[PDB]
Amino acid sequence: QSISPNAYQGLGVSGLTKLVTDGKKWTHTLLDDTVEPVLNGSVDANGRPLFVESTYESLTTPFREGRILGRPTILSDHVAEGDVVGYAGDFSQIIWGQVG
Amino acid sequence: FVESTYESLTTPFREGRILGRPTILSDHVAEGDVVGYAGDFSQIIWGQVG
Repeated sequence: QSISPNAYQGLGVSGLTKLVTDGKKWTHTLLDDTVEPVLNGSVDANGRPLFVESTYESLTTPFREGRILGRPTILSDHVAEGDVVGYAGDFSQIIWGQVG
Repeated sequence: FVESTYESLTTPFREGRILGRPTILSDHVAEGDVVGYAGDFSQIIWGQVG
């Protein structure tokens, strides 16, 4: 899923549609630090930001590790590679373990 | 259907109302082109023997 023009249409609408069409849930989103410009730059038709309020003193609330539409946001400096900048999905489908 | 920074879940979800009418949610009511039903569910009755 492309997210550059507007991240709300990206995650909440077009991205979610691809999961629920297969009966799969959206449980978290995991984003690279390089996503910040497009998430500050996602604006309504008047040019106000979506994810931050008032006089723009605080970070956008996903970058405070706040939720988007109830799903927690997870941030990292090393998840991007190639054209991929993050993952949205059902992170309950992953298990790991360390021996000793 | 959602406000401010969009961090909360959308209001008919969480089983809120729309225009006063309660919203009921399910994972398995869609079939073919149909995605839901709006009406008065007072017109439906059921029973079970034993």
